[PDB]
Amino acid sequence: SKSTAEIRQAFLDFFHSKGHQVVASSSLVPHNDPTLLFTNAGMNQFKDVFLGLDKRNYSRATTSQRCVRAGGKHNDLENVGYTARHHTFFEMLGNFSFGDYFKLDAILFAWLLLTSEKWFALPKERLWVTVYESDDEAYEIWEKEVGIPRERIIRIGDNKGAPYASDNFWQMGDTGPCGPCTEIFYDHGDHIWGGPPGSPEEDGDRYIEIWNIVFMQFNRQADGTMEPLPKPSVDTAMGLERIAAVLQHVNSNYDIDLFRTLIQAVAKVTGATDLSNKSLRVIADHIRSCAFLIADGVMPSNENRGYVLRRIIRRAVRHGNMLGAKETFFYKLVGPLIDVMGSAGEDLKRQQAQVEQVLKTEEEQFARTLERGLALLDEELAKLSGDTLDGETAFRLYDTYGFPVDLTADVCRERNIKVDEAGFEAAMEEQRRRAREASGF
Ligand SMILES: C[C@H](N)C(=O)NS(=O)(=O)OC[C@H]1O[C@@H](n2cnc3c(N)ncnc32)[C@H](O)[C@@H]1O
Repeated sequence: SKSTAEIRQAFLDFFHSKGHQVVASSSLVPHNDPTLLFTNAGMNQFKDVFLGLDKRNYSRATTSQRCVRAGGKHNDLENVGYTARHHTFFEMLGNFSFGDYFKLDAILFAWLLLTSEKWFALPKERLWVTVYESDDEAYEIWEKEVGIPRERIIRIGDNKGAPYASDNFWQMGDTGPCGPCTEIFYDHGDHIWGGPPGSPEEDGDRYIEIWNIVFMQFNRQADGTMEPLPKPSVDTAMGLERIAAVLQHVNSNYDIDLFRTLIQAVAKVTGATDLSNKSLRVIADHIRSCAFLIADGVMPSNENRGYVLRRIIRRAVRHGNMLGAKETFFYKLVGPLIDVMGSAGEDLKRQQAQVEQVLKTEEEQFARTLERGLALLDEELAKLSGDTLDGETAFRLYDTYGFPVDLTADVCRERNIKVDEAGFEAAMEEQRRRAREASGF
């Protein structure tokens, strides 16, 4: 089968042959978008093009964009290790139309690449599509132009409990370009639990969302109002790891060539032997987000972007502790990561030494309190009455041991214990009041 690198290149070659300008991945950190924590989509760097504020010499483009979804509008951190399809760091294979082609040709391009004998040649019968309920045009295209049997065309409304809150209406964030979308799903088979989109078991890993095609129509405002974009446009993204799983005839993203090699490296540095352990997958994912974030300029801190990075690093180190790592290990994964990322890791390779030192320093710093904090958490859980850890304890782990509350919740989750978030926040607010009282005016 094709490697992840070959699949990335094949996608770009396809759209290039269809007249799309190949544009390099942007950084994970925007310089000119205050509404954006980390790059969470291929379209981010073209946001102003969609808004009609920026013009390019090309009207159609294709990228393989590195994305991190660990905060803001799109945050999958808590899904990592619990599904076979969610990462913090991942690549979007995208094509874009800036007032060029629209609905029909976007769908045809995607179907052709996916199903043509000349290209990816996926079995058509295992492909399902969803459309926004009101998008009669998209429904007709799949049914009559493409020829998907009606039983595999699913209409999805505002299933998230609010106007425009839908799996088939994509939004960059609370503000920004948005519009109705159509998604392509692949059925991995009855050996995997799950039902098709729209069904009660849709959240299973059986029917995987591979490719989302957005018909950009509006610019959302802070108040929630939709203002029409100057030109209806197209924003698409196929998950590289997810299509790689399909093409390499495996079911989990973590079973693709990239992750198989990376997980082996994690086992090597932690001393783990059970290659099926959940923590190995978590660490493999976390090194990708952490290493690339540092390469793109993020430094660990206790505020904003730096704190999200610190939280992910420390959670990764914690998982290494559960696997029984005897020494500093996380920074040792930068090399192996560069080795599996191909051309998509060039920015990381350029700064390998710097990234390694940052991760080494951060792990050593956290090691000063990690085992001691875990010992306290064990002590408190052993005598805990009920299914919820008190907020005072979560706060003490935060204040004394530097345990972010989500790191503490992560450990407790593994033992079917919840954390009193309201209690933690109350404790944090009490401390802020003490600081204000002591500092004065
Ligand atoms: C196209 C639109 N701008 C967009 O971002 N759509 S999307 O949110 O659905 O993401 C595009 C694709 O990336 C993949 N993807 C999204 N989140 C992911 C995650 N947390 N981990 C791995 N892949 C993800 C899925 O294949 C998804 O269809």
